[PDB]
Amino acid sequence: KWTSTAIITQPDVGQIAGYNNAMNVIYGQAAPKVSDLQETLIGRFSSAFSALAETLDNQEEPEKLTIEPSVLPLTVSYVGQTAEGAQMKLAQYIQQVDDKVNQELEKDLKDNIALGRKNLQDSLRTQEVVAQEQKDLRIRQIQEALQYANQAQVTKPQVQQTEDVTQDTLFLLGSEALESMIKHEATRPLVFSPNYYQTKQTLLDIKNLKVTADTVHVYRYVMKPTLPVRRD
Amino acid sequence: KWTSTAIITQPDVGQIAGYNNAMNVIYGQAAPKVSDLQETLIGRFSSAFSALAETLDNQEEPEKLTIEPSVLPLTVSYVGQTAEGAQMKLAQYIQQVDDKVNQELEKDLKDNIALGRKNLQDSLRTQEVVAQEQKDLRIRQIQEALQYANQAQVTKPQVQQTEDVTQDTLFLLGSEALESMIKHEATRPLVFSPNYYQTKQTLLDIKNLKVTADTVHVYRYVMKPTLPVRRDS
Amino acid sequence: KWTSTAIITQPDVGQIAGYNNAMNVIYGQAAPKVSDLQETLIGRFSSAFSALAETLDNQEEPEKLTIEPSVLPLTVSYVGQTAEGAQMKLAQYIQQVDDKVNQELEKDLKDNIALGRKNLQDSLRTQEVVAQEQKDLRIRQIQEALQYANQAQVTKPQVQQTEDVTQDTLFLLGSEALESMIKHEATRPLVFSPNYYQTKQTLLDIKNLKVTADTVHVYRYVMKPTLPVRRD
Amino acid sequence: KWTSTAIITQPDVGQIAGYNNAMNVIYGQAAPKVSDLQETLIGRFSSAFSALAETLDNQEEPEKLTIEPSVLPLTVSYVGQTAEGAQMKLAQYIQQVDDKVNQELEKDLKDNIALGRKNLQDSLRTQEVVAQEQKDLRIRQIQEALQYANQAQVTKPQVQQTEDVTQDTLFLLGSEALESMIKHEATRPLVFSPNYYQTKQTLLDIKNLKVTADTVHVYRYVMKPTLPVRRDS
Amino acid sequence: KWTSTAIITQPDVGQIAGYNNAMNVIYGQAAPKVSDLQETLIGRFSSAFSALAETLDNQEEPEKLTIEPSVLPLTVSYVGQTAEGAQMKLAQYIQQVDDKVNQELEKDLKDNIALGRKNLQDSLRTQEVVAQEQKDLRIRQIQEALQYANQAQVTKPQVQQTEDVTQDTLFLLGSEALESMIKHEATRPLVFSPNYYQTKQTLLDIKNLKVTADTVHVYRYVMKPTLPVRRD
Amino acid sequence: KWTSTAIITQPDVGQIAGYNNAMNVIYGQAAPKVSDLQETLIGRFSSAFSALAETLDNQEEPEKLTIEPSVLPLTVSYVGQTAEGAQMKLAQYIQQVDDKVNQELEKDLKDNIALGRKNLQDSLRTQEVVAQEQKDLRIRQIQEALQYANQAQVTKPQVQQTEDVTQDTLFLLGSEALESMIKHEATRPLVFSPNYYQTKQTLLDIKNLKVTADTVHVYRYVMKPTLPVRRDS
Amino acid sequence: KWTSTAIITQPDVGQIAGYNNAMNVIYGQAAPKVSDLQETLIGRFSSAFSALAETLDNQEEPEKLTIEPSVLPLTVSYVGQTAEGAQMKLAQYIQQVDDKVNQELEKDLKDNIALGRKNLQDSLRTQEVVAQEQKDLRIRQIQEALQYANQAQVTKPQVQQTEDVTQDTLFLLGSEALESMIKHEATRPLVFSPNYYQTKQTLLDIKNLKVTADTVHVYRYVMKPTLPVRRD
Amino acid sequence: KWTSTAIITQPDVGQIAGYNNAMNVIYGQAAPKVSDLQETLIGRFSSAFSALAETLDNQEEPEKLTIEPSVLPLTVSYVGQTAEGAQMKLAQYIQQVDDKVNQELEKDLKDNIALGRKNLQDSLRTQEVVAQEQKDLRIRQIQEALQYANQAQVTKPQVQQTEDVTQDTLFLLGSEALESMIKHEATRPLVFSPNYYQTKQTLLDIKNLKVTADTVHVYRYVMKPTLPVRRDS
Repeated sequence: KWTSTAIITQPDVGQIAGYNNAMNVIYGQAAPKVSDLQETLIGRFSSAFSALAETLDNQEEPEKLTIEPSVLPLTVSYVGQTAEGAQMKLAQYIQQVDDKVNQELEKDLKDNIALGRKNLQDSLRTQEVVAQEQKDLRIRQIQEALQYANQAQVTKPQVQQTEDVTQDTLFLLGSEALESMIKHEATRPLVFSPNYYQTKQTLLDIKNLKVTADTVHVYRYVMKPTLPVRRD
Repeated sequence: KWTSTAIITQPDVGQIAGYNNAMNVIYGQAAPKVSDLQETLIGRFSSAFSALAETLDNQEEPEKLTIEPSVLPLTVSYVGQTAEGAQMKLAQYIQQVDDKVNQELEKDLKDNIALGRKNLQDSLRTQEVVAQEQKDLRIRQIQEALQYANQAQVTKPQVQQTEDVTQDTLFLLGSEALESMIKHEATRPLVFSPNYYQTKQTLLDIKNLKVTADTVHVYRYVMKPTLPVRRDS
Repeated sequence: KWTSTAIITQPDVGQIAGYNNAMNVIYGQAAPKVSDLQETLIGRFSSAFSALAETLDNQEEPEKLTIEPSVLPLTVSYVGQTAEGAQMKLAQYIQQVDDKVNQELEKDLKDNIALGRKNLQDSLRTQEVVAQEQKDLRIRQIQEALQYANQAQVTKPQVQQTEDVTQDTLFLLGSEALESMIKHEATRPLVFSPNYYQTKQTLLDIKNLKVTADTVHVYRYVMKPTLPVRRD
Repeated sequence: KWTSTAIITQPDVGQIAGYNNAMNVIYGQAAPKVSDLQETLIGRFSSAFSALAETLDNQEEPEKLTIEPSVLPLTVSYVGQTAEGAQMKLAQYIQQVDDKVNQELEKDLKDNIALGRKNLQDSLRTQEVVAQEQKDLRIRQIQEALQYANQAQVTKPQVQQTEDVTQDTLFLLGSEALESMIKHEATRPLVFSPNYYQTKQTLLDIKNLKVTADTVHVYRYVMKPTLPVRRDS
Repeated sequence: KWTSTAIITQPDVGQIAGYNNAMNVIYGQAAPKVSDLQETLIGRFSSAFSALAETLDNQEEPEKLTIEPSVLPLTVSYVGQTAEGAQMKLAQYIQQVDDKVNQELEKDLKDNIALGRKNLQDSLRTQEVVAQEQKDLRIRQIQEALQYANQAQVTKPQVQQTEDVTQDTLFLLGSEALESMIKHEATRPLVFSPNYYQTKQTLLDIKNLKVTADTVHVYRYVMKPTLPVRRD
Repeated sequence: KWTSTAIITQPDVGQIAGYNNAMNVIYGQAAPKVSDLQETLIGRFSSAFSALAETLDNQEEPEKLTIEPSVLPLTVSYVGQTAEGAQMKLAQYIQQVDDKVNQELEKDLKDNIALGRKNLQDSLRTQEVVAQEQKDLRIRQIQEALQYANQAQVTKPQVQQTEDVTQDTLFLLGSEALESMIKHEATRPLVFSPNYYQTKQTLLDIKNLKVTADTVHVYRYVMKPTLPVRRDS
Repeated sequence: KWTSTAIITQPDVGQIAGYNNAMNVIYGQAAPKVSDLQETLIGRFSSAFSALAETLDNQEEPEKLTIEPSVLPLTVSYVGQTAEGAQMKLAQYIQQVDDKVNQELEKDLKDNIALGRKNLQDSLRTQEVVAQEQKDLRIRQIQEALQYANQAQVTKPQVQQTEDVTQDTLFLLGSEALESMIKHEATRPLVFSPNYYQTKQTLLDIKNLKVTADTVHVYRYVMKPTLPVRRD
Repeated sequence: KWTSTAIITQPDVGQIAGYNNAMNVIYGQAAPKVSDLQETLIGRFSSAFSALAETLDNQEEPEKLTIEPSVLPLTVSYVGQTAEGAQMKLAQYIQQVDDKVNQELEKDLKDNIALGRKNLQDSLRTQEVVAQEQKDLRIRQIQEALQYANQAQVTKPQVQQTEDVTQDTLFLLGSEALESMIKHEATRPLVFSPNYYQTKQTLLDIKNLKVTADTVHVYRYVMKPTLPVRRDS
């Protein structure tokens, strides 16, 4: 005959900043908005908590632990034999559910990150295969221009303006430069796209993410466990 | 006699990162949002499980197996003959369902991959057919410009400004170069668009997809099956 | 007194990939999202199934076939005289409804494709009429520039830079080249737009679509027909 | 005495591909989505059918004809004097309604086509009126540049860079060319925008529309009319 | 004791094409979609019809005219003394309500058009005031360049490339051409924007709109008035 | 004794074309959609009318005046002492309300116009303040380029390509021209953006707005007040 | 036994123009649409009014003041001892609530403005720090080009075309001009972006906002206080 | 004995201008809309207050403190022993809650600021790592062009057109310049994108954020606590 009671709610954004941020480095636009994130944390603690209460009943001698909307804050309650009491125990549990929910979120996050990392590396790899194809096409275009250059007898550059050169205009660079570009084909750097660099960027941000105990939080107190005055 | 319980919910986003990715490599923006994916996953377990509860009843000696919303998470249960027995058999049935649905999802994914790959490879040859028509036409404009270059007796290049030429300014390359471009038409490479490379990209990522027993998950435990301390009723 | 029972649901995306894809080659952006596609298949089998059950009642001696939400999977049931039994028969029917629904979807699809094909060819044709008009305008512009060229006595090109030429600048190409462009008017290729090539692209994809038995599926088992132990 | 039944639903997307296309050639993005089109189609049959049930009652000797949601598909029915008779007459009434509504839709489509074509052809002449004003103004800028070219005594072209000229750089073409451009103003072609060609395109496709008995469909059978084995009540 | 009955619904799109089109020439993007247009026509006839029925009751001897959803087609009904009868009369009324609703829609439309026309003309006028300001700024810029030209002693054009000239680059045209542009300031055409030409376009389309009896329609028959067999 | 009735609804889109336009000249995309405008209009009559029904009751000898949804259109009514009397007085009250609300809307519109005009004129001077800062800076870059042109002894223009210059290429105009541009800085015109002209445009159209008794309307008759043939009860 | 009654509603847009406008100068796109603004004013007066009525009850002798939807106009009512009476008093109160609601809105607005002003000034300041970094990068690029210029022995400009110069092309300006640009580094104006000028623009509009009694309004009469004829 | 009342609602937009701004400096478009912010603010007071009502009851001698929707505004109340006493204590409790929640919001904001700042600074070094790779590659293209320039014996610049060069036209700068660009590669500055400057911008504004007792507010009074004239019941 001694109930201790506390009131909990969604974690604050500052307390979740780093998680939200990590969810952004990994998912970019896809990452959840922060409010949905919060609603998902508390809601996950709630679930683990009821389950604990069910685990609590299934004992040689059952203990009584409650969870239900404060009306949307939530209200939890433990029934004790002494005043403080139902406290300590309640406190001891909030902390427990907190811990099992964290450990699990952190492990999931880290799994997330490693898979991202691995998918990013692969994106980089396949993107290079494409860029490599583009260079190869370029060398072919140059090989063709060399034929137009020789036949038009253009050996030295005829073009007095920078800009892009295209298949029909490469010959203006003249046979001497075009031969050099073919001879040195192997050492022509690949040209990588903006999307390629984004991939790298993200891969750098991902590798940087550090998961610690301060990373995620699941709930915040609006009232810590109470020491009840009037038993039952 | 004895009832075991467990509580169960959608798989975590880390648990299905691979599945999620695969759907994206294949579907692009059309891929499902990941929360929809989780929900679809558990619902597909939750249905197979109700379908198991059924078979266990269409039994010489029925067995009682139940699935229902905890409070959405699910509270699941089994009636055993002993404590351990209820615990064990629920665990076995949950893993039996888990297993069945996994093998369905993996098989259905690899099928999806195989078909994507085919549609992609076809997309490429159809695109090359167009790239080829564009090259063909380009050859045609050149042959014409050759005519204007002859009639104006422009033999050598009369421009000093790189910047792709057009049907009307091609003759400025002069008739020697243009003659050459027509002689070696057969060896002139097709120009492909960014879309053509998007396709090649997607095919390479489709091919690189590797489906394993980790790719897909269908549930997570809130509470593993309990060994109840007390018999029933 | 012997009921056999099975549980069915929407076909999986992999089993429908080729259909969805064909719906995309034909409709492009307009094609249904895949989920709506699935919800439409099962729902079409359901309808044919009830109808079968109605057909089943209308007999000298009626047979009993049921269809109703499993709660959204669906549940079907046949009443037999023997155990296996109501099975076989049930099985024999699922397969039947499956077949009538396929045959019909495939025929519709193929009709779809042929009409597309025919509308695409027509799009190509009319687009050429426009492109042809554009070329004709071009030749007129050239005919005019020839007058400005003759009168300004510009016979050889005055322009030392590639780029586009416009009506007011064509004369810079000089009367000799402009006369050539008029003389060879008939053999001036038409310039086709990006939209024109898209039309071709699609027409190529359409012609490629192959409809086979693996193309569409209407449902998937979550429980195949049961052999009932306890008659009624 | 005897009741025939049939179940009926919206036409398939392949069955109305032509109708759908027509609406697009005419309406563009404004065209209806195709699923909305199917639903509109059956609903227009389903209404004409209830309107038939009515007339059949306002009869010296009423006839009972019914339409109602199957379970949306529709379950339809007729009360005959014999088995075959109920089957036959339901079939006839369904085809009578089918027919009526078809002839309405085709007539309404051709009317739509005819009007589009008119609005398009008008759109073209109004656009040409503007194209003409733009040419007129262009002629005006040229006449002015002629003045600057005279006063600066630029007779021949002083530029080597193609790239459309402007009010302020036109004089660089020199006074001979500009004099010529003003002398042959009457024969200078209008420049038309892409929008002007979009219009021409749409008109050609409007004209190419060919309405036949295949273009439109209003229903599909789930179940053809039944010859009931058993009399009523 | 003789009721005649008919069933009406929204007018078809082909029958409303010209109205919808006019609503587009006047309102452009703002014009209602066609379906909302239809729902608005029928609904307007409905209203005038009930009102007529109310007008019908208010007589030395009242007549009975009904309007109510057929279940969304609508159903109307007249009560006669003879068979055909309640027809004719019913028919005579449908036609009446039709007429009062048309006459009113057509008058509104024409009012619409004239105001548009007048607002368009005004748009053209004020847009010219702006364009006129732009030209005036241009002449000032030229007046300034003339000073830089004189002082740098640039009398003949120094620029060998078409393109735009800006305030800092006009002097390259040389003092002789710049003086000419100032001397002929008054006859320098205004440069009008794309938006200006759109205004004209619309004003041309508006002036073209012709309102006739075929322009709008309010309803279509799904069943014309019936001649009742079994009085009451 | 006697009751007159009339049915009434939102004004037509042609009736308020002017009001609609005004809201657009003032508000742009923010203007209300026109169907919302109609609904707002009648609702503002419909409220003023219920407020009249009230005063007519707070009367030494009350009068009964009612407003209610017809079946949304409105069915309105008045209880007279004679037939004509009910008809007349309802008509008068409807026109009295019409009048009141009109004078409110017109006054509120002109107030809106007056304020727009002020905000616009202010927007212009604030923008000119920025245009001026941009010119000032431009003058600054020129003075600097003058330095590079002196130190490199570029006196005359060394470019042949029109195409606005930049801080780094300005010296290419040469020191004579740049010296001149700094000497006549005071007389160099500001360059204004398209936004600055959008503003000027909007102000000219705001000014050109002319509010009259035609601009706004608040209702349309489905049915004018009736002279009832029969007395009450 | 004498009730006086009035009917109020949302203020008109013209009466709120200046407020709405100020909310736009401060919030730009974020500012509320005008309708939501109106719904918020009236609704704020309503609240202050009920509260007044509650304040009215809490007296040695209570007065009775009502507020409730007219059905969405609102209806207020005061109970008097004489006819005019409950008027005056009612009138005296409407005016009071009006005043307390204004004074508060105006003070909030002005607070708003001053904070904006201060955040804008800060935006300008930090944006300059960035622009300053950009200039510094520019000077470095020039310092490098000077090395390429000296070594290629390019002392006088080699480029005969305006346009942008980049790191690889600055040397074409020649060592003499590049040395000048370094020597005069300190007096090189910063280049400010369009966003920078927007900030200034807004800061100019903000400073201009003038809050007066005509700025905000909270309600409009649809019926001013009545002088009741038939006491209770 | 005695009951005090007060009515309370969300803070004004001017009262939280600073908080609002802070969320924007940190969150961009992701920041919450300001009306959502107000509502979140009062709700967080309104909850802490119900949590106070609780503690005041878990008391040796309970105290009655209530919160409920006024009619959304809130009507709040306290039961005192005297008039003044109820007024005073309600005021104290409202300020006690106000205080608690303020210190939570400020602490949570500064935490947010601190973390932003860290993520930003990291974003910068990761970006520099890429900028560096782009420079590295640029150096690579130059070394190659040096080869083409040697083999074609282009020693001095052969172009007169500013306009960034590319892998294929770099040799036109000639081998002396290119040799120089490779010799001083170590001292060549990285080019940073606009995104890199957006980041720097955001960091400077994050740093400039100054949290004080004015930044955040959680409620506004419609009606301050009343000294009731009359005792209870």
